[PDB]
Amino acid sequence: AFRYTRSQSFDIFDINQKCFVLESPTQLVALHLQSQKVRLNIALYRPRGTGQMPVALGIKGYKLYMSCVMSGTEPTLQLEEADVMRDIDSVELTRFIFYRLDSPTAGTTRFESAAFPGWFICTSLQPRQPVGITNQPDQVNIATYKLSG
Repeated sequence: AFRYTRSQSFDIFDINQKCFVLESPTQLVALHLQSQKVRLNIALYRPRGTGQMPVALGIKGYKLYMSCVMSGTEPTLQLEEADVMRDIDSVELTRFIFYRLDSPTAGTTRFESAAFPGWFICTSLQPRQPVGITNQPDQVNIATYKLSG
């Protein structure tokens, strides 16, 4: 279903200027720096014939990737010490795949889970909380980011 084409590093902030920081291998938080700002190593993929650009999201320098998985009976965002996958050819591996959705005019971006369509990478309105996923993006959370390579 997806083949690795390349990786590229990006700076990232959410729409309220919170950036990501890695507090442990299991906790990524969004806060105002004003400590270690995280860059994403975004692996981009090509499909073949819910979004426009399939990517994996690496926490640069830490060899960790974002994945969406069921935990209990609820979708959950998590970080996995997972290898760079050349071929995403199983439902299982699609957990790592997000659609990067860019707004042409505004240059903002959202990330929708491929494994959990309708689910979006989000931050709390409050700082110092973990990043998460939601099926109500930008509704009492922020699911909107600004990226720069």
